[PDB]
This record gives sequence, structure tokens and C-alpha cells, in this order.
Amino acid sequence: DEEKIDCYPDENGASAENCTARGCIWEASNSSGVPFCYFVNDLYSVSDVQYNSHGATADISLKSSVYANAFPSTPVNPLRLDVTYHKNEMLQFKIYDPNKNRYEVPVPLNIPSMPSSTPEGQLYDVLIKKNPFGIEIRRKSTGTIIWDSQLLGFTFSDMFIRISTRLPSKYLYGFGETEHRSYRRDLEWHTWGMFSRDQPPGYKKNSYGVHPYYMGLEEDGSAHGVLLLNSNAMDVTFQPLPALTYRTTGGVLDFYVFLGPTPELVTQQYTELIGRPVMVPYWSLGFQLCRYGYQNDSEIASLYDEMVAAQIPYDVQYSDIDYMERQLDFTLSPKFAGFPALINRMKADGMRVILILDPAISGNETQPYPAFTRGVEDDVFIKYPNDGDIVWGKVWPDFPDVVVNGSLDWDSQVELYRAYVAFPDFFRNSTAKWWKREIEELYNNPQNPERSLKFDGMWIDMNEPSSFVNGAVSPGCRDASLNHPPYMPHLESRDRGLSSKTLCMESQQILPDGSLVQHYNVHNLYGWSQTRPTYEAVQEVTGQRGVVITRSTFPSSGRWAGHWLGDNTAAWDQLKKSIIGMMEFSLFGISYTGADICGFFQDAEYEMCVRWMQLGAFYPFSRNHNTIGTRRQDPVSWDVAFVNISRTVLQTRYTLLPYLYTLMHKAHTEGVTVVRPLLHEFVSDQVTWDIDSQFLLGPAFLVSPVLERNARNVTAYFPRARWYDYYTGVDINARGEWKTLPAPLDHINLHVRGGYILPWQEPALNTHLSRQKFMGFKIALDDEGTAGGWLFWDDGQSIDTYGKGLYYLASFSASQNTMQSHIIFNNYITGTNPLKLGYIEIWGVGSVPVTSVSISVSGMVITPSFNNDPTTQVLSIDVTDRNISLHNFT
Repeated sequence: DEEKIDCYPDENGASAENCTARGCIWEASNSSGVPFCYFVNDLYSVSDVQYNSHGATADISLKSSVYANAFPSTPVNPLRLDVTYHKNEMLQFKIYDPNKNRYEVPVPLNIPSMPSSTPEGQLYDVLIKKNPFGIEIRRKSTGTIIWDSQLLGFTFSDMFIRISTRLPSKYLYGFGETEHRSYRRDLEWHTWGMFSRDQPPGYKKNSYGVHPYYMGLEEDGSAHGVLLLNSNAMDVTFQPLPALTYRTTGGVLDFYVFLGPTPELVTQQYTELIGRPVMVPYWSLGFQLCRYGYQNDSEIASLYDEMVAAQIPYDVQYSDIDYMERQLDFTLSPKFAGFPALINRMKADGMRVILILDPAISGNETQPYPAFTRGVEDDVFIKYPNDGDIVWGKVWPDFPDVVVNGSLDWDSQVELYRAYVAFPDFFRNSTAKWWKREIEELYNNPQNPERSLKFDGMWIDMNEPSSFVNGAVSPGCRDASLNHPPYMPHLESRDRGLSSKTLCMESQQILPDGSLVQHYNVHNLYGWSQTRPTYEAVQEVTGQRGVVITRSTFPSSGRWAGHWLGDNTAAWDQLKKSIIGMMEFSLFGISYTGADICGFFQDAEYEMCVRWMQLGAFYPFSRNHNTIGTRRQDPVSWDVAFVNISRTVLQTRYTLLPYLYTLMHKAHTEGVTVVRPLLHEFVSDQVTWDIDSQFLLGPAFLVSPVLERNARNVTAYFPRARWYDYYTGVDINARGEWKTLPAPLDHINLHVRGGYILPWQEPALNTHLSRQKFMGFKIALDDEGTAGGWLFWDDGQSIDTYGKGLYYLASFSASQNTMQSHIIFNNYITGTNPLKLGYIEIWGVGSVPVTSVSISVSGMVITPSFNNDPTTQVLSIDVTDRNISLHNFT
């Protein structure tokens, strides 16, 4: 019943007789999911197979054209398979066309210059199985088979490719941006679409990004990861006999397999190939505020001031497209002059500002509009292939004299009000200058230096590329590259073809090398094409590190950017998904992520929004965004109760900051994860394979959120190790157990893994005041392990600090009643430049109040006073009184 490989997933035409023309069997069924039409024999035969020390290779040819010709496109013949043993932990294998040069995905990966695999160390081995054609990758260590494509259905045709594989287990994690319902994916007959779309998340709907990467857990504890380097419109299909099916619409099949034994290792090797996450500036770790629809220039200041009054800390203030004159890039609304004033004033208090930018530039504008004009001069816009004119879409920008009525049909609006817009092709070295220059003159306004916006980071959005008209503007498109590309993957609005809510598939783009590519093959690649130049724009213009948040991602997209999870609704399910979403992106190689705290779409509810500020106070990207019409939902728009609560939780977060910042450091330099699923640190505990309602930050910090409405208590799993309650210092005392901890409406349970020590800093109203205050420690010993830890300090905003000199890195170990400090490299914390060391809590010291030694060193020893309660293992040790700094301590 499984083992049935759906022969007819085509949008139209599935039928008993149409199913026989393809060499298949049509047997109707009463079981949900199972394909009436399925395969009974192959159409390609692997022919010649050769092994060597550094790989394998084989030929694939047709038998017979009679049936292959009945499938979507024109089969290619023959094919060729090249399996390369790169490292001992990583493989690639690719099936391409040896004859004609097919579209291959133009993202740079790193790869040992020469296959560096050794027989003693090679961790896998591969066969090319002969009948039916199949590839079998295997972990040498145990027996387990990682990949097994010796299932039927393999198809190759210019614009339709299908390969399949057997999963070694019932545990599969992560795929290209969509709203999955749980972390571990279903397998019980499910198809998911993958294609850059402007889709608010929804079950089974292709959304902003595309990520054909998954992690698979094995029968024992072992983990592996697989990547399909394909940027064409595809879907994947999960089946109950553990097995999935790729159906791309046409590149080559470039696969990379990683098999570090552990989840964290899998991810280190994955990101090693595509690239490790960006390093964020310290200030980006702060809380953030924004909304679609700030009216008055000063409705913002009114907000910023109402916040600092309630002493609810927050580092970043935004503006949506309202700051723009009629939603035009690089224009300032009259309703918003002396916005520049606001910026400069807030950045002066120690705040930071991020600004949104869409990609679509308006060309129906009558006054002078540099952006669009110099855009046409430098020729940076996307246009049809036969020297045709620009491909005109529609998005936010309005026509110049038209009078807008919010009340109107949303279609009505798109026709009467919305200006024609051009889409810059971000591959071109030419579109780089233009873009960097527009960004440039936003920061340093050449004409009106009094209307310069001094942003700190850029938020590119609406870049899938999203257009409000399916295809292009007036008559439309004219093609078959566009609608019914022979196989129309299982996307949203399937009946609308790929044109839907975006550009014409035939639209020409030009790679950086100079060759010509059609939008068909690079659409999933668009927002990615735009990410690095934006990251560089903010870099050059601000002289600083900066940060970029982008909507559309592709693998390696996170090497320059972070990502938020898009247009969620203010609904209770949406809390749990933000956890899922974050974790999946940790996998995808994007560590700076989060959701729209309290919910973008629709009106916030008081309780839900309390809960969400609590959970979200622990997103690496903690922002409270909201759509246009809805009532405001920021922390100071509720009541004293709320304000008071938001203070407590945001304080807690501003404490974790030095730890969170080093996790960001480790993630950038080691590849390791940030928001880290429980199963990643406790793999042998199969209870964690399935828990997706709580997460770690790095290894030591366990966040156990309340995600239900009326509930004021939470059952949460606690793995085999020590879990000290972050607030009080007491070990909960569950080991591999489900507790039901108490959770008031003003509380969210945090716990610290015994064996780890967390640097922590005193909370300020913003990172600027915060970094000056007292640096603490929190040594969580374990009966289970004693204690380890790291801190990384930095000017928190310079470019490539680590990679060139000016940084500080120290490991910390507590063995027997005494904790030491090994400074690995120092270059930022000098005598003249001090890091105040305040307190030094320590939990789990024993019920015996007797120290064998009770006092600290610096080079010179001293015996300060301390509070020890034997009941609750705590051992507090205030030190504000000394002249103790981080560079002279021991």
C-alpha cells in the first residue's frame, strides 16, 4: 500500500486510461492519501558503474521512450551520476545532463579544493544499485541506511524531475518555509509546496522562503542531514512507509549529504558548506517595536516616550512604509518630516532605529524621483527577454495625484490607486551600485541634509518578489514557462500557475557572471539575490556592523541576514508555531529569527498578548509588530498590570544578553545552533524527539512557555540533568520527567542546565546603558556535571571584530568548590577599559555551609562577605565594592 509511488500528481488528467498511457496501474482505493495511480516499473536503467577512492560514477539511460514520453515534459537522455566523497562527514551526488548544460543554482558553497576523504575516517559508504536504478548511502558505523532511492518513479524531463527515497525512520525535521503543525513531520501521505510566495503562513501553503533541507533522526541516536541544491518550483511528498518524494520543475539534482553523528554536528557541517549565520550587533538583541500604520511622525515619539516612562527596556524603534511618501522607496512623507529629528534624538539616548524597504520601484511618478530614474539609466530593472520593456507589477506605491479611499475593495484599490512598479534585478553588479547608492543618499541626503534618516539596520521585505498582480500588469504575460509549466507543483492557488502574486516566469535576469537566466529558474532566489548587497549597503554607509532582516530566504540566505516569520495572525496556535519556525530556521542556517510578538494580523487580546510578550521575550529577534487597522498592542497600550509584567520579563531577557551574544558568536564561528530543540542536547531521550512546545537557547537555558489560553499552570518535560529555576536558584528536581510547574499570568518558567555557567548583566533601559553596568555570573553546578561556560565581549558593533583583533574570549570552569577563569584571547578589555564585575551567584553547592575556602583572587587574594542558605543551595557573593574587572579576575 505504501511503496506506491504516486504516478499521477498532475494538476489535471488523472484517470484510469490516462494512467495506463504512463506505464502505470490504476487501482482506486478507500484509504486516505494513497494514489489511485502508481508505478510498477522503472523507465531508466543505470548502465555503467565505476567506483574509485574519491567517489563513484554511472550512466543512466531510457527504456523505453514509449512511456517516458507520456510524462509532463520531454525526458532527457541520457543522464549521468557523479557521487563525490568530499570530506569524511559529507558527500554530494548529482544527476545532470552530460550533453546540454542545464540550469544549475548560482549560490557559492565551500567545498574542499580536492576530495579529502580517508578510508579509515570516511563515515559512510555508497553503492549505486542496479535494478531498479537507485543510490544507497549508508552509515559505516552502524548499519543504518541514510538514503535509498531504489524506489520507483524516478523521472527526468526538461521541466519535471522526480527522485524518491526511503527514510531510515519515522522522524524527519524541517522543510522550505511553511507553517508546519508540529516540529516532527507527519509522513502519513502529505504534500508540501515550495516556492517564494507572499503567503501569510498556513498549513500546506508555500510561504516566503524555500529550503529543500531536512534533518533525519535514525533508529538509534544518530542524525544526518540532506540538501537539494535546487531553486526551481517543487513540492515534496511524505509517505507512511518512511519515504519522501521530490518533484522539482527543472534544474539538475544536486544533493549534499551530511552525517556528523549528532544534530549539532549535522548542522555545523551543513552550515559549513552553505555558510554560518550572520553575527548581529549587540544592540539587535534588545526588544523592538514597530507597526504598520504609524500616522503622525510623532505617534512614534509619543510611543518611545511612553515606554521610557514605564521603564520597559527596548533598543530598536521602527517605521513601516508610512515614513515613505506614498509608499515610495527613499521618500519622506510630509506627515513625517522631523522624523529625522526623532531618529537623531533617540539614537542620542542610546537607542537604535531600523527602516523598511521594498524592492519594487515606482515609475508612474511626475516630480523628480532619482531612485527610479537613475534606475533606468544604470538599467537595473527586470524586463522581458527580446529587448522588451520593463516588466511592470503593482505593490504598495500610489499614483501621484490619485485620491485614496481605504474603504474600497482590495482589488478595486490595486487598479485605481496602485502605481506601476519595476523590479530591480539584484544579481547585476550594476544593481548593486544603484541600491548601495540609494541607501547611501538615505543616510546622507545630498540635497536636504536636514531630511537625512540615520538608520542602524535595514529591513528588506515584500521581496519574494511579491506583486499584487498575477504575472505582470495589463494584458499580462504570454507564455507556457509561466502557467502549466508541464508539471504545476502543489502550491497555493495552483490554478493560477507560477505567475501568481509575482513576476513573469519568462522575465529575464542576468547572473553576476553576465549570462542570461529566466525568472523561472531564479525566482526562489530573488530575495536572496538582494540580501548581501543590502547587508553591504548598511555596512559601508553606517561604518558599522548593522543588521538585515529579510522576508524571502534561500539556503545561505542567513549568511548576511536574519529573518522574521512573517505575517502571522493574533491567534493562540500562533504561539506554538513561532517555536517550531525558529527551530526549523536554526536548522536552515539562520540564527537571528523570531515572530511578530502579539500577532501581526488582527486585534490583540490581553491574555494572549501577555503570554506572547513572555515567550517572545526569548526570541533572538524579539519584536512586537502589528498590521494597519488593528488596535495597538505594544506594552504601553494595555494597563498598569501589563506594563508592570512586560518590565519583569524584558528585564530577565536583558540579563541573558551576554550569554545570548556569545551564543550568537558561537553560531557564527562554529555553526552550532541558537534556538536549539531539546532533542539536540538529549538525543538518547526519545521523549525529546517529539517535544516542540519548549526550547533551549544554546545548551544551558530551557524556556518552558505557557501557550494555552485560560491555563495558569504548565506541564513541561525535564530531561535527565539538573534544572535550576532561573529566578530562585533552586533545582526543580525532575529527571527525565514530566512536571506540572505553577505558571501565574505574570510568570514564565526558565531553568538553567546544571553543568553550565552563564554570564549575565544588569538590565538597563537599553543596551547602551546596560553594557556599562555590572557583569554577573551564575554557576549552575550539577551532581550530573560540575560546571563549564563561555563569555565573548566585543565593542558590540564593529565589523568583523573577531576576525581582526579587537575582541575578548574566555572559558570558565568550576571543578571542586572553586571556579577559575581562562582568558583565551584579550584585546578589548584593558585596565583603561574596564568591565565591571558585580555579583557571582552559585547554585547546588551542597547542604554543608562549610567551605574548604571562602574567598576570591585577582592576582591578590581577598575574603568578601556572602549569603549562603543551606536549604536552597544558593551562594550569593556581592562584589560591587571592589575594583574587580573581567580582565584581572581568577
